[PDB]
Amino acid sequence: SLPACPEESPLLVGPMLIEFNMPVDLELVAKQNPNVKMGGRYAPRDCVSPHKVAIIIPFRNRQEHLKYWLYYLHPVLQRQQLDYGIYVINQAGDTIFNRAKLLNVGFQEALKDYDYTCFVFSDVDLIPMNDHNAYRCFSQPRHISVAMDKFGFSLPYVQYFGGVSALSKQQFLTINGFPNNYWGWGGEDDDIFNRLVFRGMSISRPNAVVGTTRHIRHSRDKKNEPNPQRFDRIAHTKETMLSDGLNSLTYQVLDVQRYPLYTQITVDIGTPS
Ligand SMILES: CC(=O)N[C@H]1[C@H](OC[C@H]2O[C@@H](O[C@H]3[C@H](O)[C@@H](O)[C@H](O)O[C@@H]3CO)[C@H](O)[C@@H](O[C@@H]3O[C@H](CO)[C@@H](O)[C@H](O[C@@H]4O[C@H](CO)[C@H](O)[C@H](O)[C@H]4O)[C@H]3NC(C)=O)[C@H]2O)O[C@H](CO)[C@@H](O)[C@@H]1O
Ligand SMILES: NCCCCCCOP(=O)(O)OP(=O)(O)OC[C@H]1O[C@@H](n2ccc(=O)[nH]c2=O)[C@H](O)[C@@H]1O
Ligand SMILES: [Mn+2]
Repeated sequence: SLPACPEESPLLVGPMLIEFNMPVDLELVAKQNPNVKMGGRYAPRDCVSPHKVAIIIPFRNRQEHLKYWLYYLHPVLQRQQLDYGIYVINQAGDTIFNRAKLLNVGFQEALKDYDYTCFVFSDVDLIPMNDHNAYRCFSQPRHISVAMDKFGFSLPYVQYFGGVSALSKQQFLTINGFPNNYWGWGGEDDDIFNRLVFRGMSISRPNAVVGTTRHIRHSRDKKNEPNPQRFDRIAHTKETMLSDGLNSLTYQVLDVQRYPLYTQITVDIGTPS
C-alpha cells in the first residue's frame, strides 16, 4: 500500500562541507542516525524505494577511515531515499591485499541477506561532497567518484573507473564480476572497465561538480604493493574474464558481525595461486 518514492528525492540539499580533523564516535553517530537498523540497514518508512542497494567496502586495518565514511554517508544515503545496507568486507590475515576479490565476496555474501539489485563499490576513504551524486544504479554502469580532490577535481584519465562505482545485479553478472587475481595495488578497476566495454556497455557519470569527492589523505598500507603484473593483466581481460570472476571464486567467511551501522564480514580469501 505505500507509494513509490519520487524519482528524484526531494530531501537532498546539494553541496556539503566535508572535514576530517575531528574525532568521531560511532555510538553517537548511531544516536544521530536512529532509523538505521542493526547491521547498517535502512529503508524509508514513507515510500518504497526502487533502489535496493548493497554498498560494499573493501577493508583491512582502516577503522579510522571507516568512522568518517559512516558518519558522512549514512545521512546522505537516507536523504537519497535508498533501501540500502552497508558491508565492510574485511580481509583476514596479513598477506597481500586483494581489493577486487573482496568486492566479489561482498556481492555474493550480501545477496544472502536480501534481494539487492544494485551494488555500490566504494573505497573506505572516499566521501561525496554533493548528495545529488546518486549512490544507486543506472541503465549503464555508473562511475560515482568522478571529481576527486586528489586528482584536481577531474578524471585522471577518461577511462578511469576507480574509487566508487555502482553496477546493477545484471550488469555485474554480465561481466562475471571482478577479477580475483589482482593482488596488491593497481589495475583491477581498469580490468573492470575493460570488462564492461567488452560486454557492450558504457560508463554513466554525474557532472564534475555534482561528482566532487573527498579522499582522506593517507600513506601506504603495508601488504598492498603495486602489482608489477597489472599492465599485462589489463591487456588480456577479454580472454581472462571468461573464466576469472564469480565463476571462479572461492573464499572462507570466518566471521559475520552485525554492528549498528554496518555488517562486517571477515573473510579468508587466500593467497595467490
Ligand atoms: C593499471 C593501473 O596501474 N591502474 C591504476 C592507475 O594507474 C595510473 C598510474 O599511477 C601512477 O601512480 C600514481 C597514482 O596513480 C596516484 O594515485 C598517485 O597520486 O600518484 C602516483 C605516483 O605519481 C603509477 O606510477 C603508474 O605506473 C607506471 O605506469 C607506466 C606507464 O603506464 C609504467 O610504464 C611504469 O612502469 C615503469 O616504467 C618506468 C618509467 O619509464 C620504469 O621502466 C620502471 O622501471 C617501470 O616499472 C609504472 N611505474 C611504476 C613505478 O610502477 C600508473 O600505475 O591509477 C588509478 C588512480 O591512482 C588507479 O586506481 C588504477 O588502478
Ligand atoms: N602520496 C601518498 C601515496 C599513498 C598511496 C597508497 C595508494 O592509495 P590509494 O590509491 O588511495 O589506494 P588505497 O586507499 O590504498 O586502496 C584502495 C582501497 O582499498 C582498501 N584497502 C587498501 C589497503 C589496505 O590495507 N586496506 C584497505 O582497506 C581501502 O578501501 C582503500 O580505500
Ligand atoms: Mn586511498
